Amino acid sequence: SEEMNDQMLVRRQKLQELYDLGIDPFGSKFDRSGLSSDLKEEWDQYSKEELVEKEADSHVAIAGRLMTKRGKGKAGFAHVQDLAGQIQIYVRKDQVGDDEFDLWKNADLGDIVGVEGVMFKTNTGELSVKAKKFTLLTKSLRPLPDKDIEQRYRQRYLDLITNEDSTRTFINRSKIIQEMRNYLNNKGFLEVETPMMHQIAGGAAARPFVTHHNALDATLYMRIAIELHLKRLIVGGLEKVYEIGRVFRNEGVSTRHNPEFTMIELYEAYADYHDIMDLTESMVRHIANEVLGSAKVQYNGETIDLESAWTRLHIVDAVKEATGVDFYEVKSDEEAKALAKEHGIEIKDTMKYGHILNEFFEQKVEETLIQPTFIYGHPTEISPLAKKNPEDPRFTDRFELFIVGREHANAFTELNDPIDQKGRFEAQLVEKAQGNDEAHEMDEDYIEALEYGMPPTGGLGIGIDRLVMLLTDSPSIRDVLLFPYMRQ
Amino acid sequence: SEEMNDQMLVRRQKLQELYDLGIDPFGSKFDRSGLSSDLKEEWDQYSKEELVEKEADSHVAIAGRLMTKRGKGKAGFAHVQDLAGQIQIYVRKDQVGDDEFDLWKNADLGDIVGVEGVMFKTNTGELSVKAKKFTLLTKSLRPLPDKDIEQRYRQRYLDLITNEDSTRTFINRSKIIQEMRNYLNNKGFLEVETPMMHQIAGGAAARPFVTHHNALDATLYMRIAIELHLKRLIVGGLEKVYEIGRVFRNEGVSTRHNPEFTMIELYEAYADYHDIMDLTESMVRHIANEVLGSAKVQYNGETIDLESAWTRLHIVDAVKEATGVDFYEVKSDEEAKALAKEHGIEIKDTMKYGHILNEFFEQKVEETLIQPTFIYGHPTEISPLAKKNPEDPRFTDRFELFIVGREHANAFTELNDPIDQKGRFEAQLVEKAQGNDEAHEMDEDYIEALEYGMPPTGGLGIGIDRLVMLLTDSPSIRDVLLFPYMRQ
Ligand SMILES: N[C@@H](CCCC[NH3+])C(=O)O
Ligand SMILES: N[C@@H](CCCC[NH3+])C(=O)O
Repeated sequence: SEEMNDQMLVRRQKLQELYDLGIDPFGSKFDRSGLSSDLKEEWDQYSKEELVEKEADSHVAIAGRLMTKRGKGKAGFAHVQDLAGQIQIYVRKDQVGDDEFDLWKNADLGDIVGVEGVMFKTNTGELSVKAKKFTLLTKSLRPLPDKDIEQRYRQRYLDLITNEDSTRTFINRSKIIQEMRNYLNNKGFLEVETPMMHQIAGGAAARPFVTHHNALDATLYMRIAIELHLKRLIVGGLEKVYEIGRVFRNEGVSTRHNPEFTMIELYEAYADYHDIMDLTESMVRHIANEVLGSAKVQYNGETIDLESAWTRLHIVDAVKEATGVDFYEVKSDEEAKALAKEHGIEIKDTMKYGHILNEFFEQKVEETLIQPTFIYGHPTEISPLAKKNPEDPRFTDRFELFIVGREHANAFTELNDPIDQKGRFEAQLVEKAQGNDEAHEMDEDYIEALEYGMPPTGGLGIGIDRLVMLLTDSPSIRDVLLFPYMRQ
Repeated sequence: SEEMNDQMLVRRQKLQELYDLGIDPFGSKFDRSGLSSDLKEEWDQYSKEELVEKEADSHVAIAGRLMTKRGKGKAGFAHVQDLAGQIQIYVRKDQVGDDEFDLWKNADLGDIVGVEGVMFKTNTGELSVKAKKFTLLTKSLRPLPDKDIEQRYRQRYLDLITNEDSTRTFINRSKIIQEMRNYLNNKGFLEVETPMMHQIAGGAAARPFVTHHNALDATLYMRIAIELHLKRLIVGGLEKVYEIGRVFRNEGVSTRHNPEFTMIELYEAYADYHDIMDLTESMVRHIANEVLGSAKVQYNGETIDLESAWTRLHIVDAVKEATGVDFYEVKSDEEAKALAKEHGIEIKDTMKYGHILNEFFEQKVEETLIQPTFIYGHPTEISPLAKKNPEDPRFTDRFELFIVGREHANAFTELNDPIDQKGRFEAQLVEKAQGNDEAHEMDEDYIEALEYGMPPTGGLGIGIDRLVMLLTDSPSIRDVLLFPYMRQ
């Protein structure tokens, strides 16, 4: 724009003027007595007349961004924004002196300023700081935008200045994650760090990001999951371990998806998937109560009840409820393919009984699960790391947590049998050769670890970003990431 | 080996025998009353005779790995290892019954077992569990190795079972990191997450790992630092932010280096590098006192004194002390190159005054800094993101922390001037074109962020793995990583 270029030229002139006046226009350190909220908590109780008597005791020092400005004469007003919010400042020439009032006149919207002064109230009752000393801490060379929908994601720093609701989401994200640590640390779980660069990327059904080590001439994959390294630590005897960190998945383009995202994975020796259900339900309920004050949370104008007991439903029973098809009584792959055609379930011809049952669930059931629901009993074909159910080997002791129509957690009784696990890994190569590009690879070192003996173990994975979305009432993953991935 | 293959065949026979006996040889969930240390804390005070009277009150349930075994008759002993340590078990046929004693006979070293029983002591005074119920929880198909130096790194799970000192290092690593969070959270710092996949990898002098997004046909770089995204949050008004996470550097091969490692980066608005010195010194001293009980720590048989005041030394004065060369009085690049030849300092012909001063420091001084030393005043040529010193523009307001002869932290008064920062970025392209492959790229979005106005800011980066090495008395980075990078 022509107007935008003229504003930036004026700001460059004003920068040079500050150099001519003999100050550092990008500032030195600045001591502060408090934030705007501390000033309001301590002084807003008192009236205009009471504050005049307390001027000897109300000396403060604040700093922040100039958001409003008025007064072309010898007295002027402005709103200064810091982390907590805004506070009005009052700058008189007869208070700050001639040299500092030239800096006040130079100052424009967006500049960082420091103010030392005393508290007072205007005739309208607005708590303000009467400046005794004014400091221009940083000259901004570019003005803020006033009144592009993608700018808040591409330039998050502008969103954090202009939108207070955005800042609250990220503060609550930090509290949610820290409350998860505190909960698990109090129960005896050890936080660990495992490699993000894997020789073989396993632990999930997803396409990896590939990279190259130059000095070694070696191919490395960014991790798609934290699973396989954490189960090695269970073989090593650590018993209770977890890890909160980034995973990377090279999947298709979507507003619902991000190439990198934060996961917690957790493993407890001598537990099963029912113990993990209890832990997941208790932990999420606890985090909601501590951060929000209630486990009944609003999501898109609807009350999601995490306080009351969460529903537990077998995937076969969920599909039967929705479609009338009872997959217990389906006896072959051909019968499943026939039923898939009848009920309009999009499938691939390579799919079997278990794959098709899952498509019934994903296409007809999944989205209806608004209240927190543990869907369990996932078929063996889609569950390569989960132990089989003893009473019915078609299904595994696995669950997925569904809230607001989407997956929030994945968990199972772990497969500690290295013979079966070798067999699962072999069957995933059959799928990979015939057109399933996001299938499990052959990790020989992992099988070797299981052969030394892994105890019976319960494992859990929670998508942290989706949990944060739920508890902050955010419609998209781009609202809970500070710098979400944007095209170009 | 032939013997190793025979052992594994015997274990497969024993696995099949357990299936024939009608148990699950890979186990179900197992409730425990405590760890071996809880049993010792509660019961080891009492004598053999006192424990017999308390058998009604001393029912316990434990589980762990079978590490020793003796007794071929109807009574046998074994040591069971859990997270805390080992406890002896005593299994009699007349206590557990015939069916469970067959499982005891089947059990071999490395198997996971569950024992429910009562406390007692042997004639030698060893606290033990007299088994009332024995459970074989997992059959191990491969025996542990007895009495290859790289096996502890390649197979960490074996090291954690056999070496108790290794387990303590990783528990203390977790405490060190959590104590850092607690310290910073109490001072008002916000923990955040920023992208690990960058469009342009900046924030340090290092070669990046390159990768490709398939669905978008876009090139992405794994982050070499956390710096540039965190300073955007300071522009956004968050004031106090930090991030503990992985960075990735595609550098040469070494035992001292790992391709991925953990960093904390921290940024405080309205602070300078002297405030960051105070913070770094206070924080590290605090973490040492809380985790170890003292800030005087042993490293390779030598007392490193973090309790007393840390030394502060200008890089020019450090070089003058070591070599006699005063770089304040060196007036040109040719004089610096001449002095470099005289004192045997390996340099490149493209290097200037500042580059050469640093080589003097790295080759003659660095390794001698055993006690904690803030080296400051780094020259502008090697400090592209640091603000210049006002009194002497040759040097920046930067420091590096040196302990036990190596770098532990990097910090500076941040360059919030977008005109100068553009100029630094332009001068790094001059170095990149003439043979400096680990130089800074041209981030236009970052410059645009600074133009909206960044306040005066102090920034800090600490290598977490090196800090953990110091405080755990570990000689190599591979000793403080659970799964360090190994060739092949
Ligand atoms: N690796 C799983 C999470 C853990 C599942 C239970 N072991 C995932 O990415 O979905
Ligand atoms: N990006 C720096 C750490 C922060 C330096 C101070 N801003 C590094 O990797 O060394």
